[PDB]
Amino acid sequence: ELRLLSKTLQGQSYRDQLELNPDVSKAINNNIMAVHIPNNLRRVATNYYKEIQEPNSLHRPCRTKMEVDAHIASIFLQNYGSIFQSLKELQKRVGPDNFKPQRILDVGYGPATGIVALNDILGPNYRPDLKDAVILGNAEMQERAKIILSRQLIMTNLRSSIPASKEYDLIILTHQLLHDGNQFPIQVDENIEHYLNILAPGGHIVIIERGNPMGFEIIARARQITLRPENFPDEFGKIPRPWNYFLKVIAPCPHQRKCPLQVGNPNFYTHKEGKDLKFCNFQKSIKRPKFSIELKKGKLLATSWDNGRDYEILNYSYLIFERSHKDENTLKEIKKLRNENVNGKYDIGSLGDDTQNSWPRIINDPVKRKGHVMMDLCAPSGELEKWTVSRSFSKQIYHDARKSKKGDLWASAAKTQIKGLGDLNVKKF
RNA sequence: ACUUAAGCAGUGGAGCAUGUUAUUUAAUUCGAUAAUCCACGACUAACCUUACCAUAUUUUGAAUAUUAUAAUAAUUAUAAUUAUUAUAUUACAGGCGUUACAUUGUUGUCUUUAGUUCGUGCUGCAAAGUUUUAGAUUAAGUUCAUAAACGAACAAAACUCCAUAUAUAUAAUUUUAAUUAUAUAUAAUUUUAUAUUAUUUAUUAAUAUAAAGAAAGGAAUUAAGACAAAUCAUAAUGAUCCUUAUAAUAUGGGUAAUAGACGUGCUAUAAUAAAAUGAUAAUAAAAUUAUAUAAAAUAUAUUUAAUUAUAUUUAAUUAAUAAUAUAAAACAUUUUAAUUUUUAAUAUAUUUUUUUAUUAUAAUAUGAAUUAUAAUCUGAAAUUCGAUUAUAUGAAAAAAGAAUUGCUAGUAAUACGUAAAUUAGUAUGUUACGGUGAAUAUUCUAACUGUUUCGCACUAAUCACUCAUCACGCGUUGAAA
Ligand code: SF4
Ligand SMILES: [Mg+2]
Ligand SMILES: [Mg+2]
Ligand SMILES: [Mg+2]
Ligand SMILES: [Mg+2]
Ligand SMILES: [Mg+2]
Repeated sequence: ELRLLSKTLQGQSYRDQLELNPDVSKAINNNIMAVHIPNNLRRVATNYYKEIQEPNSLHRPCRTKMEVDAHIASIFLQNYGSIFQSLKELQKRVGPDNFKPQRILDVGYGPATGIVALNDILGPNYRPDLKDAVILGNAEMQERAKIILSRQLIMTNLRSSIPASKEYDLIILTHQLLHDGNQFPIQVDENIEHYLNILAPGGHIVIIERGNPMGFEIIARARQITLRPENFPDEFGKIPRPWNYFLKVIAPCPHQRKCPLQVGNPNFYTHKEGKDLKFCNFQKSIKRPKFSIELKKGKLLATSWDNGRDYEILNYSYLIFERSHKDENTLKEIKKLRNENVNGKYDIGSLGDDTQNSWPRIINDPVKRKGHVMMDLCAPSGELEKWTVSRSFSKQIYHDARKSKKGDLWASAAKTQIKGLGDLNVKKF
């Protein structure tokens, strides 16, 4: 008789396992890999994996046509999955009705990977005005991107550079905010300034990258640069911030204060004292297509470099920012909401606005034992909390808790609400 | 130089068993997630185990101590004291709560372990160095050589213990396997004599030949780094959290649900291979039996008996004594679809279990999953959810391939079996034990390690330092209508 709350379902993130469009996977396997003997493709894929294995390493533009083949065979799946989950995250937390973008930009090394994901998410009936997609690594990536996009129903405009005469209300960035290990502080600033100028009012910008500690640091720095939390102390809740310009965070951060998990230098994770550090990443599962299963085979990709699965667990970190509309109404609303609204010090245990924009963030796998579930949350109070929900406290609320996973916004109250210790090894750096 | 390349032996498309994953579930107890690949402990999950779900149900509970009332004793003298035993008594006990809660202990994985300190001696003004040598030899630290170096301690080696061959002792050869058993002891790292080729040229290695030999294998045994851990079920202590609940008991359920996905094994796909039979009993080893084992016999399947499975009944043995238990492959005969390569009627023969002549004459008699009936074993209980027997069933499985396992050896393989642990009951799993017993040679590739050469503005040591840029101030000097 006991069932999940509608509030919990609203807070729940998308759960079902991912999968490529059958037409897209069939086309990829039939064309992009059939004409090439598998061994050389596996060799180049092994090279790319080995050169990204280094700690705090980066993705790299496809120099050569063989590298283009390898990237579509190996790395396109996880980019597509990350885009799928982040885009559905945006779609749910802005509401299905309000998410109807018409001017679209995708920026990424691979094919128009956000464009195919957008087509899949908004169905085959969505036909917006502009579907620009700039491709960087190689010119031949455009050809195979056209091969992918032909099977999905072209109007999409495959370019090699950003048009510099138009704004955009949907923008997707895939591994775009940092290209060199050096200049990590504000080269992200440079990139985000370049992409932020072409984002229309009411538009969406969706950033996604690797989800390793270097990744999480890039996300944290980008958020800090955009928001300037230090410029707005004691301002709890989500209000758009100046940066006639205003922007707000949607996900995965349920506040706009300093990130509790941020330590400035990624190299701290490599030391013998930063091995206990924790970074904000998110996990998803995606079914392995045939060409993937046919690829990871042999001593190159199937052995231990010193049972399998039909799916891959991809890690990723991401951000989403919404633009405020340009109008005297919106401007005055922002100014007054900052002026006379004393939202108060959101105390440990506070849910903030008790809506989607401010519900806590599950950032770790909850520990579910008989009669109690423990959750590690990033709360709208700007802090890192540990919330324990017991059956004695409430049966319905415990029932909701035991079905909660990492990456859900858990929307209700708990019995115990203490300061979580995940940031213990942060101040000492 | 791991690992690769080669050679050999395989396994490898199906069914089932057993795991993990996904999904579902009231629960399907617990395990991984920084992009090759990896959530994967089972010496037995029906109940218990059990940790999960549902419903009831217990509240100082498992212990230590305190302070009190009741009985029991012992003493003194009913009372005093001691103890014991209950009932309360509150600190609390308890916790398969937490590693995003840490540190030791350890548990493993990888690298280096002829090398690290110490003491002297010597060289340099000194920081330092300890030199030839960055040597030779071997399959490898297994062995030498040299030189301002030489020592001791650990480590390694030797040594030790197995196995093997012998000697002594022991056994009144009925506990008999004296072909054995277990104590002590010896032996080998084999020793030699020549020939040839190399050699630092003999007082040396490669071989080969001859001689004495039973002599041919094996394990263990140390530290230093570095990574990984919470079924870290390889623990302790501490931190924090629950204290009508995250502690505790009972009933039932679940851990066995299936669209799927991948590992591990068992059974198969027929003739260099399966089936039946083979009583004066072809031939073992290592084990186990007081919380047992179960012999022979009788009876029913069932049928003259045999075999196989239960039932009745306990003979010996608690053991070098009796039982588990007549080891099986091996070997002999017979049969075996595809196969008109066969069987049958007539004749026929110096092939007679046989030959000739004329007519007739894609899944089988492989496979045993699945399904049905009726019985049986354990246990109190076999529905979810065990094993066994008989009578019906009779699926997929044929061709070629990705892929991968192991590699001189009593090893692989074996339609060869035997035994033990866990068990009241269930092994296609694990660990032991013996029987038969092969093949093949290694161009190649190599991370990585060890020495080295050169450079060095770095020294908390390239995630280094220096240089230049951008803003903010404070100064200084030089020209000046
Ligand atoms: S959710 Fe919290 S921990 Fe994660 S990036 Fe945002 S602020 Fe940081
Ligand atoms: Mg029970
Ligand atoms: Mg049970
Ligand atoms: Mg305690
Ligand atoms: Mg418990
Ligand atoms: Mg048969």
